[PDB]
Amino acid sequence: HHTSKIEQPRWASKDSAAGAASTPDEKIVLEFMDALTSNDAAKLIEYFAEDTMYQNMPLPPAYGRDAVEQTLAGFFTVFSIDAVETFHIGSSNGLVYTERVDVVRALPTGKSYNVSVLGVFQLTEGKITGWRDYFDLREVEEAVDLPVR
Amino acid sequence: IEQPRWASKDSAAGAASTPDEKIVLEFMDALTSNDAAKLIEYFAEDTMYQNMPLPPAYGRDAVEQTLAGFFTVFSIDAVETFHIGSSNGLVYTERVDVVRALPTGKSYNVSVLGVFQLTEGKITGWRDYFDLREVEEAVDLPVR
Ligand SMILES: O[C@H]1CCCC[C@@H]1O
Repeated sequence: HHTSKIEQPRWASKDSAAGAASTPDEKIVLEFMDALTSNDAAKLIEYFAEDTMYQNMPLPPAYGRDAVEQTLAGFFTVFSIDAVETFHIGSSNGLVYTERVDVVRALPTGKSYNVSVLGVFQLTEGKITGWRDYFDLREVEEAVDLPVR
Repeated sequence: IEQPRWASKDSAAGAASTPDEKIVLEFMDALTSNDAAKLIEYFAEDTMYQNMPLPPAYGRDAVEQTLAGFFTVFSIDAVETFHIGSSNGLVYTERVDVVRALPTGKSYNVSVLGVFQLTEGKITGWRDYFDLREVEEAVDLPVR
């Protein structure tokens, strides 16, 4: 499958280091973003602590590493993440933030959508203890013609 | 507004530690004014605003218009910021905003993650990410 390059939005920061990972935890998060296109829940779960959580905010949360892996495995049964572009990354107080676009493709329909997402990651000892992504679900569902909620 | 299960127990996570973060938290406090003319004073001439499920506004005049339009329909009754952080001139806030639709009188606690770009203590960009359909269904108002 061919995926077109994600363009830079108008509001992308004039600060050239805004998209640069400047700490070990930020670097882990950008590596994790790169790994998303693997569509491989077993690969991704290795980034997570045992005590952890994951939530796409328009949907119910998953608590615990097993449940997070199961949620991811379920997601990748239906969707492919074809590309991730992280415009901005920052962090304070043990939380890392990423402003991104993820290209999501619904396997049942063949249709894709570039999702605008702002995500937050909590890390302890270099492991993810929480990951929440904020975006509008209805836009995605309408674009890929697949109800998710 | 309840503390989410995933919210940091360390109160420092929600406290401003930089001048830009302090400004953003002052701005969050000011939102309950529901007053676009007051709020626009926080913005640079070169700026933008977008609730991500809706169209963006570019330039200070357009941002003021969009804010004014918003406050004709909604009141912001409270803003609670659980987490705040920043790097490279961008501030991030994980919050719950309590919004009330004036036409229906119904309220909803919206989970929002927002980003603010600042230059010289003024806002050059503000984007809030959340699910709009949830708000619409809770306050009985077809916003989009
Ligand atoms: O940001 C999320 C939005 C929903 C599908 C996966 C994407 O990465």
